[PDB]
Amino acid sequence: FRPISVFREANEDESGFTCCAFSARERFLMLGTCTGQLKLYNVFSGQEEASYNCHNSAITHLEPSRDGSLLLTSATWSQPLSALWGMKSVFDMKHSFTEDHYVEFSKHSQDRVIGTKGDIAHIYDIQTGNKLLTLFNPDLANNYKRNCATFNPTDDLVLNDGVLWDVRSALAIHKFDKFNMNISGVFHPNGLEVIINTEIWDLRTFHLLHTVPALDQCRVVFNHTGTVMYGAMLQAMKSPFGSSFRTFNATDYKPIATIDVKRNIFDLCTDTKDCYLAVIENQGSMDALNMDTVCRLYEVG
Ligand SMILES: Fc1ccccc1C1=Cc2ccccc2C2=NCCN12
Ligand SMILES: Fc1ccccc1C1=Cc2ccccc2C2=NCCN12
Repeated sequence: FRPISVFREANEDESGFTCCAFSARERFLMLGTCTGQLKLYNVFSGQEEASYNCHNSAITHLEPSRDGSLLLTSATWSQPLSALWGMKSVFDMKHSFTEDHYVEFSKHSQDRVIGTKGDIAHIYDIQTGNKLLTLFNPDLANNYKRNCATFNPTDDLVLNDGVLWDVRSALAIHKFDKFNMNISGVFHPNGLEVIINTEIWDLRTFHLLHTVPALDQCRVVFNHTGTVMYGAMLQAMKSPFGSSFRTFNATDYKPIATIDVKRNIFDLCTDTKDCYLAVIENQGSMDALNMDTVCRLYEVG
């Protein structure tokens, strides 16, 4: 993990980066801030290129669309809580998702959003904004405190609150048992496995394949090719993770590295070419008057 670049929010005695994601434009990182701003930075020079006020509370999440035309955001205590922005010529609000605390794009064909409200997953048409599906069954719920609904890599299955759902039928096909209070899980990119906290489940048999105790309370991100997996552990403003990230071989779940940066982590994300990891670190402690985050850029391959 060769450090390539570091930078703080321009013209701020208190740097307030809270999340990041590479833009579809090579060389440029998108960051959310604690004042609800979207910033475009050159990742190598640290130069601020653009700024827009998306929300009047802190950004918690953002996801750019792979064609470079759309952007999802989620805030903290804003109504609306999440939104979809156009970035073709003018930066403008397309649609808002009043109470959804988290949103993603579909993966294969990026023609939907999926948004999460507590235990309840909402699927929307991007062109109309219209709500096509509510996926929720009160008898199968796990009530995960950090539930994040997500599409599989072909868009035909949804994981919501530890329940696998067929989309076309709008039926629940399997409830994974609850083994932690917080993490609800993600699809591997290979379409065959589900990662729910420390449990890796087969999608063909619903058997446990692997136990990975190091993944406990981690948010997980894959490289583009899906051969490497990075995890940063939640804490037991306030930094959402601790000071260390783990990296795993994505095909057998054997550890490659444990990095302590010695500074609490807000986010981490991968470029499209499996070259870089970008990490938001806080230089302050939680007790500090204010935040002081940087972005670091690491060569990996
Ligand atoms: F915890 C989460 C679970 C699922 C999705 C997003 C988050 C999250 C919460 C958060 C809270 C305060 C400041 C920054 C963040 C943040 N930045 C990127 C990830 N993230
Ligand atoms: F096996 C099952 C028994 C009962 C209900 C469903 C399944 C199942 C779900 C699935 C989901 C995503 C990818 C592959 C699969 C799969 N492969 C074999 C069977 N199977």
